[PDB]
Amino acid sequence: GDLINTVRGPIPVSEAGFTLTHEHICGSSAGFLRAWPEFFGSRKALAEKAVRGLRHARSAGVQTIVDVSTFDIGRDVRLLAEVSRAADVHIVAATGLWFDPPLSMRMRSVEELTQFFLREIQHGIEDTGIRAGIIKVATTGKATPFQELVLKAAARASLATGVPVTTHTSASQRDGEQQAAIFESEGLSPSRVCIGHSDDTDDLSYLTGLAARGYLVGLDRMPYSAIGLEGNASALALFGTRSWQTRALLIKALIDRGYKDRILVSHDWLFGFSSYVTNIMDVMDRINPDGMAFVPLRVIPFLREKGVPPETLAGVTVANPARFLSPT
Ligand SMILES: [Co+2]
Ligand SMILES: [Co+2]
Ligand SMILES: [F-]
Repeated sequence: GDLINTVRGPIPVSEAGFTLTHEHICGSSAGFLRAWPEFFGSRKALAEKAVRGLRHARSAGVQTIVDVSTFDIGRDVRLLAEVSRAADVHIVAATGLWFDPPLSMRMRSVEELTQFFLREIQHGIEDTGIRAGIIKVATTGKATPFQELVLKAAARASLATGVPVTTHTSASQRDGEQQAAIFESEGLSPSRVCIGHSDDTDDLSYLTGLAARGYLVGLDRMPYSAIGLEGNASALALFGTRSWQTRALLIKALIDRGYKDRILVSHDWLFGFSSYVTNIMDVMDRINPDGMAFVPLRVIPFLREKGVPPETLAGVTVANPARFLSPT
């Protein structure tokens, strides 16, 4: 009877089922959806699009997503609850800080940040009573001084609550190694940590080094590719030039090296996106019309056809998220 908190309340761990561990309803900024909803057409249009997309994922077998939007990604837990209910897909919300914190966060101490993360896990987000079930943190290269405090505060909040920590990295810069060192300096167990965007690199020395230490490896950008769009500089910079099959081969590469229990798979998809160039959501929807159904529709069959046993795929998509999310 282990439980996880969702935007609709507590659920049994065993009901999470097929879980995408790094997703977003909307990638935005604090206050932005409230102040400028017309950027997304309207709030109603954004919610309707998210409901359609989540229903499509559900039809393809997805039962839960972890929306890793923090305060500074503009997380709107009321929107999450509305779309979760309408689409019948569980959504786990996040606390933490990504790489766009405002001054009122950047000026805070490790102790103050710990209190904020604990508020969102133990009390509730804003005035809603909805509790976060994961802590999201970020570096983009070597940690800034402030990011070091964020990572330490995340470790402290995790140790106090059992909730896991998940990260954004610049994978080509091997950020996960420094992240791990900071977390371990606070006594955090690697089994509570997912080093994300790890499919942005093919450096298996880096990835197996983390997996060997007990970290979860987040292969979470499966549909990201600018192949065919190389003349679009903004798409090229965000999506890269590696195909989805190349990204998916990393799942098999880690399985083949003994690390099936250390893999989490996701898309890093969204239904609105205001923190990048205007039009980016349209580019993305053309790349991947299947949205959050892409992993079950394309990635899982690709792996099965390469010989990965169904039981292993179920372990990656069901058992690993359940172990990760269960407070421990
Ligand atoms: Co990220
Ligand atoms: Co993300
Ligand atoms: F992301």
